[PDB]
Amino acid sequence: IASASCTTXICTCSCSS
Repeated sequence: IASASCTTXICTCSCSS
């Protein structure tokens, strides 16, 4: 349901580093 960079259906994924 949350994180950064890491799913395919809700909306987060990745984005830096």
